[PDB]
Amino acid sequence: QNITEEFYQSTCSAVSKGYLSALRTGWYTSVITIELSNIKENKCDAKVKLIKQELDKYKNAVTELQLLMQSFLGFLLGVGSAIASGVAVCKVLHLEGEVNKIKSALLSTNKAVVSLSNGVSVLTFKVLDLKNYIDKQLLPILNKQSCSISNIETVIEFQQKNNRLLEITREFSVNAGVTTPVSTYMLTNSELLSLINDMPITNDQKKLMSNNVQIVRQQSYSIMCIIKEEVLAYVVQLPLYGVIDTPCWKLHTSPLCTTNTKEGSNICLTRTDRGWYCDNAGSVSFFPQAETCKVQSNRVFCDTMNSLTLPSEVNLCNVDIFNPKYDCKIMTSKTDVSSSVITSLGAIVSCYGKTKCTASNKNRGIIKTFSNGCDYVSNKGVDTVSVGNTLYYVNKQEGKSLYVKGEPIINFYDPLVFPSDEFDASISQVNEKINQSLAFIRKSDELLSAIGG
Amino acid sequence: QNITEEFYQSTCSAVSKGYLSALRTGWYTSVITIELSNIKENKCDAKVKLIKQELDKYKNAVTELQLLMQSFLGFLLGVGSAIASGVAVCKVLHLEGEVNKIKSALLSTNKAVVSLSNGVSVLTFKVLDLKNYIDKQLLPILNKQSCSISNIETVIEFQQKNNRLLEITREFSVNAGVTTPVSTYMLTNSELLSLINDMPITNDQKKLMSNNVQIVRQQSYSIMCIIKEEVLAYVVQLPLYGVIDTPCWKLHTSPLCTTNTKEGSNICLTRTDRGWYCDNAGSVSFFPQAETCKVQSNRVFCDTMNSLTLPSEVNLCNVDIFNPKYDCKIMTSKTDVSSSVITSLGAIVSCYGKTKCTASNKNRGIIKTFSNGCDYVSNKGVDTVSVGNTLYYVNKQEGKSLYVKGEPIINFYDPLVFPSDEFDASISQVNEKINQSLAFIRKSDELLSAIGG
Amino acid sequence: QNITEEFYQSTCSAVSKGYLSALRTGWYTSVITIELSNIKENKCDAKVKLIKQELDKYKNAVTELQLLMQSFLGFLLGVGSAIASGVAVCKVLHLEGEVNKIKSALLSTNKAVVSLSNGVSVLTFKVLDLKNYIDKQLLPILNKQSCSISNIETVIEFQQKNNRLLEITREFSVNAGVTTPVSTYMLTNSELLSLINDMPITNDQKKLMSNNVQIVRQQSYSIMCIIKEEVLAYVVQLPLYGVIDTPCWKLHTSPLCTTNTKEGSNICLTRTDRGWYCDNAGSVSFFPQAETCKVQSNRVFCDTMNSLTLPSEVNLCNVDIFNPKYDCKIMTSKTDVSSSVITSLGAIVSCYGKTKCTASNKNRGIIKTFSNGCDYVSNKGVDTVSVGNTLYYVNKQEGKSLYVKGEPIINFYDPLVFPSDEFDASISQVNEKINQSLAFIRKSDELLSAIGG
Ligand SMILES: NC(=O)N1CCC(CC(=O)N2CCC([C@H]3c4ncc(Br)cc4CCc4cc(Cl)cc(Br)c43)CC2)CC1
Ligand SMILES: [Ca+2]
Ligand SMILES: [Ca+2]
Ligand SMILES: [Ca+2]
Repeated sequence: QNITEEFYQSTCSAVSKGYLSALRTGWYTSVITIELSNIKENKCDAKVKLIKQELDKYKNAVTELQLLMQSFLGFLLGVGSAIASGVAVCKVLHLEGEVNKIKSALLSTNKAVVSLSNGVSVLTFKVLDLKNYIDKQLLPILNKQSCSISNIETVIEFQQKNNRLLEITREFSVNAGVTTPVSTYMLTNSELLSLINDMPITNDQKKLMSNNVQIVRQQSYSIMCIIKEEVLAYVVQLPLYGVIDTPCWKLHTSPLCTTNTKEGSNICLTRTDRGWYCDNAGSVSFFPQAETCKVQSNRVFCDTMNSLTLPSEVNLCNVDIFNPKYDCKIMTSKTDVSSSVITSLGAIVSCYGKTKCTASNKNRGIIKTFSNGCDYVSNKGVDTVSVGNTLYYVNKQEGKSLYVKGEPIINFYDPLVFPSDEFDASISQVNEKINQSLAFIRKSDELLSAIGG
Repeated sequence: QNITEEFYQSTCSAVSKGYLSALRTGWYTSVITIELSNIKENKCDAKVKLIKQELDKYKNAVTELQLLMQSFLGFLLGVGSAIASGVAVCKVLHLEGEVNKIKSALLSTNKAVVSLSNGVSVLTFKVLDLKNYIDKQLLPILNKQSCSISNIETVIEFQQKNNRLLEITREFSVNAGVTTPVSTYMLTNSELLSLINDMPITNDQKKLMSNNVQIVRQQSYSIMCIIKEEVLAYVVQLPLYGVIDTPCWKLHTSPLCTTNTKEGSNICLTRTDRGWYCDNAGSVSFFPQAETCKVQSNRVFCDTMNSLTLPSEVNLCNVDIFNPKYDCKIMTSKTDVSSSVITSLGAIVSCYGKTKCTASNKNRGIIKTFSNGCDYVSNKGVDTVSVGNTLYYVNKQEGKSLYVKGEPIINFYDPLVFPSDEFDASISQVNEKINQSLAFIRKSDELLSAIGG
Repeated sequence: QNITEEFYQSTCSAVSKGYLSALRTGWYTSVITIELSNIKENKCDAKVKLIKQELDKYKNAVTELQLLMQSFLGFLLGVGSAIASGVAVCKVLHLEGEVNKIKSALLSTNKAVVSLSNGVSVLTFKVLDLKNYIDKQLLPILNKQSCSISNIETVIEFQQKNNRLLEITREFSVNAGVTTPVSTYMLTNSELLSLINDMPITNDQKKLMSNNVQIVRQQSYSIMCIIKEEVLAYVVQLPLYGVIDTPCWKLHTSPLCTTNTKEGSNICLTRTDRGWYCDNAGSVSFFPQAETCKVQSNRVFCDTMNSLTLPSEVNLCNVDIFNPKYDCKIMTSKTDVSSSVITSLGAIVSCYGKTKCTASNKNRGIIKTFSNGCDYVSNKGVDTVSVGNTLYYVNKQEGKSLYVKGEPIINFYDPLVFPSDEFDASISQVNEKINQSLAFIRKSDELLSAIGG
């Protein structure tokens, strides 16, 4: 609805605002079941041969599931165990009587909340029943007609009912029993919508999940669990969006280098704090790898596992990078290569050396030839940006962008004492190394004065 | 046809030449459409039950698509927005009358160039027509026979026509409306070949794309766009290979360490400029992550978004790393671990410490025991290389390789003043830090002479 | 069976023991074949139209396969060429007579060991025969009935036989002839089990592969090779687990920072040697990217291509990080951000600044409020850990964990002379930089004493 962008010429960075949060903060685990016929040996025509081949497909899938059952700042992030919750629920299902308990609860209803032996109550869902189809609809037909089908529709009906089980088996077979995104075979759209509708979450959360079922699938896992007592069970671990509708901003950064003609005489700094930022419980959830988040219109879906919890003062780096409340993260170097960062509403261009950097229009061609340094163009009137031999299309989302003029902060650094190979550096750390270099010169020149006598 | 390789003993690096370029420089967006029946409520036998279940599959896919519609040096690279072009074309399709315009243009032909309201002319393709099948071939059969199919072939024919739509829906459902590579369901081989044949590109480009359809699919996107007025539309964003048949070379690098017996006394340097290099418009497109490129015989498919535009003088680093025209990139360390880099025509082996490094033959077993340091073997007579507990198979592509002897450049560095923890360093930067260290010793010893009196 | 874990308070790291190895050390390449009918023009009813459409699907797949045929410490790892072995075997299949040799060997048996012209003997497997089905079962039916099918079962039987070829074609079409994991369409479970059963490996290796078919698929490749003389051939490159049942341990590391109240006054160190470690041939195979390995109960599947061969003395870093036999790897910084590392049997928590860090229970909620610094909790009584706005579920695998108390080693470092921006650093390298800083102060103060007169 209302996306805005600000470019900071002094720090070669841009911020996009107007986004609303949808953050995965927890997990909800449901048990999905399929009823299976316990068939072993058949007592058997072209139509019967097709049924027996379909029965072999069914038997091999059951067998295969049984064997399957037993047998910049991303470096600062912690390490999670993504499916620890669903795997814990699955371990409980192996305990004596747990499967029979679910089989009894789902006897006449397709959905039921079941309390496991550990006190946890889970939503259980039966999505397919091949036990009643094979045992009470297919096998009695083969007996009353003494190995004759007659109706070809019987073959097609079994093929259609069996197909889902074969696809689920195929998926778990190539993914070692763990799949993500959760496919339509694991949970159809109506089953997922039905699951969200019964989840112990708010109406705003149900509305969000129901309107973004495709993002929910991407942020979910399906874990192959157990196959016993005529039951195939798998755990679908669904996201819990505990943080919704809080403001988010995306910070885009690009190298800021001096533009002196003398080769090997330039210095660079880059803001390393690029990423997604969302307000959350009085702090800011920072997602360094913005590519991990997913954007649907003005909504940003991020996962807290890919976040750092920072004080809201981190935003002051977008107001004044030399502020005293928060030590802004930067990296230093002497690598003045040319590149561009395509933002939400425009393009940051870092043009150095002899590189040809331009911004173009589909009707008029080149409309701007960038000069050396870090500049920006909005997507209004611009369709593409070219930096050397690389052409970038800009995003065409409607918004308002503001160019905040200012002298490149790299100009206020003495190149003689610049710490030019810092990566996990900050404004204060760079200043502390500069102070050490200046103090070592101060003490040397103090001795050269004292030695003059 | 004509691949050659040179190993540089002095810099522990190798270059493979003889490759021809195929670089993705731009994008071409086409609109792919499927005609849909606007069915809602049916007026209905084993065969009719199968048709009604197939109609539910059709209705749920349409519904699901409607909900889907609204809701070393890689760190130097810029950031693009890969589908900004296709998404821009899609936004235009939402404007009033755009869909009807395409529906009219494709009324009697399966392909038509349509001019959108923004002046852009796009290739439009209708790949499937379920509107005529369901409304004029399936529904009238159910009315004239008063809910009777009789012909089982009717069920199978509908199942075959519907299958493509269900697969496209399944794909967009697990990929949030954006897929890559573009599958055969999105665009069949003949549809892709037909699209390439009508693209506004040269005959050499059509021949290249047509002979590498499998690479074109990998470098393409399918973007779910709009579903309205009996039309399902999706944008297929295809690569534009603006740079073809220019020479390419792959640079392979490996750590070069001193081989002194005293533990903790060794120093290392590694060329960090490894990657793919292609001639392009008077400059060199450098692809640091060579794994992003795809090689088909002597043709290398790279994407300019994954490139740096460098002066052609970067190649001088393969002639003389101490050249004055280009400042060659290196990293320094004191981590003399053993490893191997499998090249196009051989293997670079960095053997340090007590590690067992060998090169073997399938008929004779071990044929070479590497000594400490950085050495190389060609794939002629060699099938595998082993460095410690790691066995590597070498590529068996036919070619000619040359061993360029020379003293390891790490031997000419004073270990006492070696800057041993530089990553984004170069030959000049390492020399500048060495000069500072030597000058600090010079001034200290000048004071020790002046203090002697 | 017997997983144990030790947390080291002094180094903010934990080790998990009790795992057994299954390491991919080599490759075994088999040739998989499909017999094809050489059909071109058909001499032809609703059932016959369905057969002719199925024949077009068959013809286009054959055509598409013919066009396909011609046209922290991970940075220390070497570079392999994963499919060099399978691609070498495939190149041999293109030589004159090689395909006919396999066609003759598989004439009456579905499996046969064939000796290629280069001396290599390979297991060959024919998984499907569409040549006999189309030429001797489908085409003669169309001739004797003068373009009449009569039996709808004929259409369904052809559709079922053809489906596998279309799926294999679809897979190679979207993966440029190279797929991984190897799907059930490339090799069914019984074909893979049959292949393992005939591989030239031990009974323990066959038992391991057969019990972990899903891991074998993940560590295998299918390479589209040649289509000629009524034969479709593809190479399935299978893992060789040359190292099995040797002990493995997983090392989990997290930042260890001082906890002083003064902002910007803290220093950090982190053990960078996190990863999987397996005993192997008298050395230790180290897998820095533990995420590359796969764990099935107490078995860890790793690939030697993702390993460093280290002396077994690397384990001494878990006994005493200041030991004289092995120089332990660490990184330094002044970035005291809060994070958690979920281990096999618990959670390491690095809590700094004003961050709220807790460990919770499903029955009692919060059961521990972490203090500043690096602490640990076991999974006994703990279900989740929260560090700021990030909630982590802990693994619930049964095991015994031990807390080894000790003063944080970061406390024994003088913050004034701490080298705080080292990444590829070690205990000795950090000590050497500290010595240089202390010696520069020593010589300055020696001159200030000599200048007093
Ligand atoms: N230098 C640090 O203190 N880092 C914190 C931990 C982080 C984790 C990591 O493995 N990496 C590797 C890549 C990065 C890192 C890097 N990468 C590879 C190698 Br060999 C050495 C270096 C060391 C510092 C450097 C400096 C610059 Cl100019 C750019 C980068 Br991209 C890097 C960060 C992530 C690496 C960077
Ligand atoms: Ca682009
Ligand atoms: Ca190999
Ligand atoms: Ca979790």
